[PDB]
Amino acid sequence: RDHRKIGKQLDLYHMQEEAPGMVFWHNDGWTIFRELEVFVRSKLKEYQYQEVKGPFMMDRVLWEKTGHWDNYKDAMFTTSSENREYCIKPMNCPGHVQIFNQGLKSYRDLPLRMAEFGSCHRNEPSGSLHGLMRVRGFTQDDAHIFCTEEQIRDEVNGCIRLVYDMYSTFGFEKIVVKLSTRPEKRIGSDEMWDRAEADLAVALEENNIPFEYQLGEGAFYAPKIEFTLYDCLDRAWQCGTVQLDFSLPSRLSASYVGEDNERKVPVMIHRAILGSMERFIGILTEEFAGFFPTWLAPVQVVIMNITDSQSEYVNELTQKLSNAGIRVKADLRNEKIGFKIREHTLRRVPYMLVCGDKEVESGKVAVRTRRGKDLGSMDVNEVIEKLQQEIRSRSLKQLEE
Amino acid sequence: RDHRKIGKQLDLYHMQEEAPGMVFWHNDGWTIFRELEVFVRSKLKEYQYQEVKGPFMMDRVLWEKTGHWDNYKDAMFTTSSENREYCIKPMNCPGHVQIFNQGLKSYRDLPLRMAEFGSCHRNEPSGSLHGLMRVRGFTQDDAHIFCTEEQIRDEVNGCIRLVYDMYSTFGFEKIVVKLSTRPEKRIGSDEMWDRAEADLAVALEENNIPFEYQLGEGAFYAPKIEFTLYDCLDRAWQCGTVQLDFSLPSRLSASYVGEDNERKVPVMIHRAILGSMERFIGILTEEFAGFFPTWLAPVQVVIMNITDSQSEYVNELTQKLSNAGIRVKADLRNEKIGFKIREHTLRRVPYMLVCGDKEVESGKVAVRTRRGKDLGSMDVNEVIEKLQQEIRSRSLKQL
Ligand SMILES: [Zn+2]
Ligand SMILES: [Zn+2]
Repeated sequence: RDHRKIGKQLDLYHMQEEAPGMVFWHNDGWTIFRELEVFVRSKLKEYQYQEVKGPFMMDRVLWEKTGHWDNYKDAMFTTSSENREYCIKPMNCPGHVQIFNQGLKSYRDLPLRMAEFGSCHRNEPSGSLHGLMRVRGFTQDDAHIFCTEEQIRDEVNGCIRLVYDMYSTFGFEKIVVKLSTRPEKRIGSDEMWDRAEADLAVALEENNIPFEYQLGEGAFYAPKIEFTLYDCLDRAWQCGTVQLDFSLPSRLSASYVGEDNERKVPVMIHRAILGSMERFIGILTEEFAGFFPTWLAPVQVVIMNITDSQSEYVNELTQKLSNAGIRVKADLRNEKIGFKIREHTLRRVPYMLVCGDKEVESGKVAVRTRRGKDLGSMDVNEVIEKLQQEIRSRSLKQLEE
Repeated sequence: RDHRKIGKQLDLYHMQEEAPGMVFWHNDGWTIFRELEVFVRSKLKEYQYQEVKGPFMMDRVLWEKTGHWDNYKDAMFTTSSENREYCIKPMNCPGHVQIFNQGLKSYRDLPLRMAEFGSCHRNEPSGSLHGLMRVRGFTQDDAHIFCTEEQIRDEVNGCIRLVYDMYSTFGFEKIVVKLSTRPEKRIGSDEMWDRAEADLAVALEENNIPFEYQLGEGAFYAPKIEFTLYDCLDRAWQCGTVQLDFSLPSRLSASYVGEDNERKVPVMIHRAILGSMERFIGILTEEFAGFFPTWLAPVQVVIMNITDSQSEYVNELTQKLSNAGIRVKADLRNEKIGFKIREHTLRRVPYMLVCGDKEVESGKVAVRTRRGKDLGSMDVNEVIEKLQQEIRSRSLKQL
């Protein structure tokens, strides 16, 4: 039930000591990564988010300006070029503020929702690294919302709604919500922190979401609402987060022209719904015990013959399924049908199609699932249509399940 | 027709001195980036490529083994962690070999085509930086093909076929091909370079490709076929490259079990079709002067109302076009309709849909293009199908 064990079994990824905390995504694991990206992008379109891409490294002087250098130095990778030192970004907020600062912004541009699948690199202590859940290089489903003070309630509510919307796709039953308050090392006045912490609490209360306080776990610039998911050992892992920030836009000279034609500093909301793709995939691997939902499965269908007599038929079906958009593979090895079924069941392939002379002649397929069920024979076109519905709807359950 | 000027006008990207040679991709520019990713992925499924993702940095000992540290040192970004050096990867080849080395490989696994949109970082001299053409951080449509010696001809032929297949989508008329031979500083024996250079020369001639030699411009590990495209002032930019490598797999302990059950070292072919996304987007921007083809346009359709009376009707169409897979925006601002049209025309939006009272009553829409062509009232579903066909076929011209 360990995601590291399942990851090796399904050939999802590997790690080596030439790059501690750095993930080598194999073809099958990268497929899950990219499917989550498509799923997130469908939500970004629905909730009207921009998607951008910031540079990997920026000058150290900018990270000093944000207060990151003083409160985050130990976790930052640095490099140099031409007598100038750069920081590999551990966060995407300063890059998004730089994009916001291009061109004059007015209140008609707010709220401005700017998302990124941003690569973050943090020099986490090597003793704390754990599989995919704690790594040194990860990709956040990050976004930053620039808005007025009057828009805070609506935008924070939208982030909370998005969290439960996207978590419901995976059928999570245990979602623990925490409000992380000010840490010992922080910027911003006590009055600002009181307003920011109260705003997040009111938003949670308004949505009728029970939560507990997590004292001192907030960011150095803003408090956090934390959505916690649990692994196989029931250990708590922070995945969802929404942050209410009154300080960083001022530090980076972000401003917009208000209704009064007076210059105003926008409020910034930081949020990551999945958290990081690496940690969320690890949580998904242990939650499903490798039985990924069909829309997430690296290989959705395996088609396989009894002898050569059905080998040509299998190849035609694999091409037909592939043209229909289904991740399908052919297993034409000289092995017993039970041998093939057991191997691909270990690979957690959702559906295995068995082809004898009976099916070759009838144009049908014998259907078997990774759960050991025998679904019998039904027509190829019916199988295609049901699989497409299961994939497009991102259904959690298989056929007749 | 300078891409830096067009990129500023169209809000595609920006660059700052706090991050020299590093691109801030804005929403509209990142849309073009992602569309090229979709285009490349569609082709790579056709040619049966894996897609992987290597990590950002690896131990400097790795780059010593490949010879990169001796032949590529000054152009590499380096960092530190717990008394160890790490190299920000300037290439994706060592990472792909590491994935190849996971698990036993046999001849039945070859040719193994392993692709990645690999982020590369190179410390290019700051005086050589130029817009999107030459940057310090870029993404290559990279891949490495592990194959046998007998499979070299077919695999290199497939790489060349891929280059002209994907380039024909953009209608490039001038594609200049060069064969770069052994540099001064290189690894591998002379005999291997003789064979590798001859193999690439034979492939170019067999493919009816006229080419010129570029002596000493090959990689320190392999010769390379270079596909050259030209910017607005006809400056030569290397985008496509095919590299034949007989040395790196051995240095990185790559091997497979042959048909004879003997350990054998695979041949590696390095290839990038577009080159880098940053440089190719720059080429496209100057080639089209900001008039991106509809499948590439950041915003394909803008629907505007003349007054408030049609504001609802515009919203329903915007949802209906968006549900059809079209990047569409509604312009309901309190501005004159002529003001709205001019703004989106200057943004090179391919199609602009104007909705008056007669459009609402008839369920139609008035269509005009960024080139000033007026297409009159057209049925809404006729708009969508024609738009879908234009995006589907990746057509160069508006129908
Ligand atoms: Zn942030
Ligand atoms: Zn390479």
